[PDB]
Amino acid sequence: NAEEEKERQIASILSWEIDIIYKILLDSDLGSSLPLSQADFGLWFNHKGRHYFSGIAEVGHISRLIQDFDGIFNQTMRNTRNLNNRSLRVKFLLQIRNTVSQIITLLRELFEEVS
Amino acid sequence: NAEEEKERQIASILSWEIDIIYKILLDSDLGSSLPLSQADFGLWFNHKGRHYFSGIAEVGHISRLIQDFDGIFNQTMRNTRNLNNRSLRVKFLLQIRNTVSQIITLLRELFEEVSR
Repeated sequence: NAEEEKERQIASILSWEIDIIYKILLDSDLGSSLPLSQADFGLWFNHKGRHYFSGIAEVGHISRLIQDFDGIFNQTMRNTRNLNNRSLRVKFLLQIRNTVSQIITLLRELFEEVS
Repeated sequence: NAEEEKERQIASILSWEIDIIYKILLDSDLGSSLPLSQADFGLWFNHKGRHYFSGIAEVGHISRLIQDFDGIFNQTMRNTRNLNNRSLRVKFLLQIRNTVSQIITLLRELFEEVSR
């Protein structure tokens, strides 16, 4: 059920993003949020996705985007005072949304390849 | 392909929500955003979903939540100055997120009911 799994994983990563967005909105912190590599999607991608798509370019590509955003996520964890600044808050919020948009596109391409 | 369609619709309504959230974040307005009834999910639900699930309780339930949130959406469209007030901005953002959460739950129930 590859296409069903694709849509499930897209829904998963969007829901992860939404929960982080609302923690920032309400509390100006990340709280008990997890980095993308430890989110349900990241766990799926590293345990099952990597091996179902083994030997395909876009796999490494998604991994690179996750690692880069983990860096940004962890910078914010260590200095959440950034979220009190309008410009830096917007910056973080755009970077999570745009990371997730790019990963979704690559995920669609990966599932296309196997079909 | 029922289960595939279910997950597709859940991904669709979450994506519609995110685009509205970021229009409010960046611009404190709704811009060219559409009400839920005219979003891709709302068009699917009204043109196909309602009738694929005709005679099931959760259909009317989802329609009720869409109609209520359309009301809130249009109140905001008519007075976006509300989005400049921190508490009223948070109120709207919670109401769209919580409307979508409840619809997703009901959609899961609908697809379960049709699988049985």
